Amino acid sequence: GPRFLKVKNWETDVVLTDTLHLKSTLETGCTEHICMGSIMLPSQHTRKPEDVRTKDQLFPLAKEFLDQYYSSIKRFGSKAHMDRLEEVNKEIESTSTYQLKDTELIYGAKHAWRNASRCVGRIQWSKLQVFDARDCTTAHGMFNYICNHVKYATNKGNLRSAITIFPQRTDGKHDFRVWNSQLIRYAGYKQPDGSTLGDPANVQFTEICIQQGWKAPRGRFDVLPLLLQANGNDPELFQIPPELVLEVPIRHPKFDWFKDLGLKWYGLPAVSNMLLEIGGLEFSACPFSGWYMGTEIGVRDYCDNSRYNILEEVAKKMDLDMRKTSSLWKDQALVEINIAVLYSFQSDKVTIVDHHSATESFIKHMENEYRCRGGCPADWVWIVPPMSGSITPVFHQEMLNYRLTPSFEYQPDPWNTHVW
Amino acid sequence: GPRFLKVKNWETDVVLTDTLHLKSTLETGCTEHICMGSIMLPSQHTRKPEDVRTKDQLFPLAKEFLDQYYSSIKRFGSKAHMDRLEEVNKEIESTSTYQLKDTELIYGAKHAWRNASRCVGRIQWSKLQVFDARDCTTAHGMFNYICNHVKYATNKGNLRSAITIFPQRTDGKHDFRVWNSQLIRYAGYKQPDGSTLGDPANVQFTEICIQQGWKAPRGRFDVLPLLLQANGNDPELFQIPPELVLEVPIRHPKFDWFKDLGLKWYGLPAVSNMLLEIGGLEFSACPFSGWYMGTEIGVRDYCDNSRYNILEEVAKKMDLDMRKTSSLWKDQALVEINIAVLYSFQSDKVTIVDHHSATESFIKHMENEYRCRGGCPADWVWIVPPMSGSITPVFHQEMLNYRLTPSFEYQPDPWNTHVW
Ligand code: HEM
Ligand code: HEM
Ligand SMILES: N=C(Nc1ccc(CCNCc2cccc(Cl)c2)cc1)c1cccs1
Ligand SMILES: N=C(Nc1ccc(CCNCc2cccc(Cl)c2)cc1)c1cccs1
Ligand SMILES: C[C@H](O)[C@H](O)[C@H]1CNc2nc(N)[nH]c(=O)c2N1
Ligand SMILES: C[C@H](O)[C@H](O)[C@H]1CNc2nc(N)[nH]c(=O)c2N1
Ligand SMILES: [Zn+2]
Repeated sequence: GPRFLKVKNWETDVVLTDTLHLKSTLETGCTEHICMGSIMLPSQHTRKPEDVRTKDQLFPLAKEFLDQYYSSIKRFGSKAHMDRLEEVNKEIESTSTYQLKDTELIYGAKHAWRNASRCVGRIQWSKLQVFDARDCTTAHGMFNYICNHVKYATNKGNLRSAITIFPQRTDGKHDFRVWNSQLIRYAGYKQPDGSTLGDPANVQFTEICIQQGWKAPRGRFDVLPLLLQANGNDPELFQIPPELVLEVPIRHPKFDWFKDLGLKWYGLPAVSNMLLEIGGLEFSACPFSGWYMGTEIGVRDYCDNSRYNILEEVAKKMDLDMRKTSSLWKDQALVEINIAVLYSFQSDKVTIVDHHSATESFIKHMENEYRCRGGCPADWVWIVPPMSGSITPVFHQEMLNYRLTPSFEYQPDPWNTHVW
Repeated sequence: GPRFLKVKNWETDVVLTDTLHLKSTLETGCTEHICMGSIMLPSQHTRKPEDVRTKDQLFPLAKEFLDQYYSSIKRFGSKAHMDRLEEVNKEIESTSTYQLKDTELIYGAKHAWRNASRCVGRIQWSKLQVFDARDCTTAHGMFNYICNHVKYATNKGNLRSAITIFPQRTDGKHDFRVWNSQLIRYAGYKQPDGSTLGDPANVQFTEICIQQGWKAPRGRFDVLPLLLQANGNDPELFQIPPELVLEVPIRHPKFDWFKDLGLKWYGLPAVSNMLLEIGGLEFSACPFSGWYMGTEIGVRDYCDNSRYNILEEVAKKMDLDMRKTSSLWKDQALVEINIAVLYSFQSDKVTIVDHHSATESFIKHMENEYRCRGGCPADWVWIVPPMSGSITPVFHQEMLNYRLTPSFEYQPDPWNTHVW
């Protein structure tokens, strides 16, 4: 179409028409001569470590959001709409910023998720619990909110999606940041013997903690301490209450020897290093959580070469023919590890979804979004699971990727800027 | 870089600099606001079913190629170069087209493959056998060349890459087309009982053949007849000599019951429906072949829902728990089917490569191409295998995709145009 883009499913031949892309103003990183679809950080809005948006750069963005928000409730042009535009406008003029009402914040958070093109679990987007932490002023206050978020979200295993929003960035005053990449994660330690204990992905953070006084248990699965930063002040260490950290011992439903591998993982995945942008406002500390898709742990966390990298050990115990890759011993061990993960979480009755169920519901979500919103931004490279790709329905689904706002963006690691 | 694009491997942290993209003039389908990286046919050059390039549209393209060809041999600007440019130019003026010398044709074919961004086996690109069939004038002549190609390429199981190039398109005279999607493929028949015998992907072609007199054996693995079109004349049916069609009975190295499934596949993959473009010239009939990557058969050909779709049967025989997707019975059966395929071809000593070995050599190829050519166009969506994606090195490799020429493009199915 000369404006209406079509995406087809090559497995079912269903074709959809996308008009929603016409509302994108942000750049993807691609040009008519080159495609950057497989670049992790095409740095098209990875949040500038620079200053902060100015009054002139903030009102247009603030206005774009309100127009969008009010059109949502079918009140575009209303007095309320125009009244609100004048308030924010006048408010930005005097304070160089503005405050979102509670309703606009909830709408913005849900849509940041709704617009997350790399997220396969968006069918859940409208069911998000928003915790307003904008009145927080210290690291102890942040610790409290986080513990409450973790308890709520965990819900004794029956996981519930949630996000806690700390004060937005200002200019000078300074901002809030959760130095951890995820609320709950395991430490990593580079052994002197060239070995690496724990999660290799968290070695640089583990060092920051240790230097701050953390008493690393020097174990394989040590839950890291929270390193919180409020109002641009130095970060502070806090130990999330163990009773609040739900974990699952990994065992196999057929291989009794699997237990002995000593594998375990935490049940609540919670991202804490991203930035939430709503109406030109930037919320640099907005930890959010949902639940795991089995492959995140079984394929990536456990089998990534630069992660726990457990394929050999498992393969050995299975007495596999690891003399040639053609035996597919890696693939075979990979399937068992993922069967163990699902079986375990399900046994402990901790919420989790397998890549088969997760991808099918995403297709349903896409069809829903095309019907009611005119489209759905999706990043194929990220939506397709790291194992058994073509046996899942998303592999055969063409997807259009574009940037819509509100949204979640990436931001510089706090220790690569924060002074002192 | 303000011109030098960088691709990184997130598993090894190696970063490469791409300058080669600066030589792309063709469009990818993406824009700064939207990415079409997962669209199968972004119709950016899927060969226009229209007329044919004119003299004015042909010389610039012819010139671009020669300049490229002569720069290859480090003779840009030479007398030979300029002499050749004037010949082709003058030749296009009188005949409205031109003829590539043997050397330019071989260089062009190898580079069409070298530039194939969706191909994971390009490390082999410089080792291609080029068969010049430009003197062919009838369907019988095409049949002969094809049989010879198949015999050469097959080489009794020790497969060798090759391509046979029939006469280029002209204007009126008319062109050559191999109506088959691949030289060797199985027929498909829609059963009256809603069933579908054979390969569902080939049902429409099987009908064309049958209507042309083909005596379909109405079996599950019936090698289709060749339907050749020379000089725009109606296509003619030919039966490739069975002794020339190498096939492999699929059996498992542990499950003796696998044999009984009656699975078999042919050893030579040969694409015959694409169009080769060199110097503005279009070779609408240029069948090419190499060898299989295990997953093409085991994952896609056998397990695609719209293909043989054999996951249940296999799963049943394995006595798997197919009551819930969480058991990963599909994944488990998928690994065994692929172990069977590799084991079988290897047993019969027919060339084949597993996704692990194939993807690692592609990484090596990429590193080679960045060193000597300044880059390598790669389509991530296609390069990453349909199973166990993240355990292969290409999954963690960022790839830049752009169109370089010479190249292989798609073209309209011959029966959707050819009259009579
Ligand atoms: C309801 C359950 C949910 C599931 C199963 C789910 C699953 C996923 C998965 C598998 C990924 C890939 C993660 C990776 O590869 O590292 C992902 C990415 C993402 N999810 Fe979801 N998600 C859910 C809820 C949420 C929530 C509550 C939010 C936000 C409010 C969210 C925002 C995102 C974002 C921003 C990404 C992209 C991360 C990036 O770009 O680095 N997800 N999700
Ligand atoms: C030497 C062994 C080779 C291997 C293992 C290999 C493997 C592959 C694989 C796995 C695909 C995916 C096919 C699909 O998903 O349908 C592919 C695509 C492709 N290969 Fe190669 N290849 C090889 C040789 C060749 C040769 C000889 C040529 C041409 C001279 C070639 C040209 C291409 C092209 C054009 C595509 C893209 C197809 C499309 O866009 O639809 N390949 N190759
Ligand atoms: N299923 C989840 N897991 C999850 C989601 C997102 C991420 C973030 C992955 N970020 C990768 C990345 C890519 C590029 C640059 C950077 Cl800094 C980071 C991690 C786990 C959920 C997390 C919160 C809700 S669901
Ligand atoms: N390994 C091979 N297999 C193979 C390569 C390419 C194709 C072509 C796949 N085309 C898919 C497609 C995609 C979009 C539109 C159309 Cl018409 C067709 C098939 C098998 C080789 C074939 C020739 C040499 S290697
Ligand atoms: C290089 C490539 O973009 C990178 O490895 C991507 C591929 N797809 C992914 N998909 C998900 N869900 N998560 C990831 O971290 C990645 N990594
Ligand atoms: C929709 C999506 O682009 C499509 O299913 C692609 C994905 N990757 C692929 N990769 C290869 N090698 N072959 C294919 O046919 C496909 N299909
Ligand atoms: Zn793109």
